[PDB]
Amino acid sequence: NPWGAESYSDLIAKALKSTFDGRMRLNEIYNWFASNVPYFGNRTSQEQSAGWKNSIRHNLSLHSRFMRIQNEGAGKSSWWVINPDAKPGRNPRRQRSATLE
Repeated sequence: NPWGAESYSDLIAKALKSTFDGRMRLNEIYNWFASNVPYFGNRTSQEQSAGWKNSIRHNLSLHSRFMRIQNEGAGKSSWWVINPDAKPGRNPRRQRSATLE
């Protein structure tokens, strides 16, 4: 990992944690890293950041635990949140995964 031994999801969640109860903008997430991680503060330009953005985006598109929140608006203005049913602290009242036997 470019920042250290922390995992993407470790730091992604920390970023998201700054406004976790609502939404965090995908660009804010990048800004979080750039601000809190010195290495990323060195990578804020388009080509400087694109690769590590691709890394975050790669994981965002692999883990279904990350999900996009619907907002009616086109363009790059997208924002996403971590799936409440895939994060600890609060388990769903109704068991979606109840194991039907």
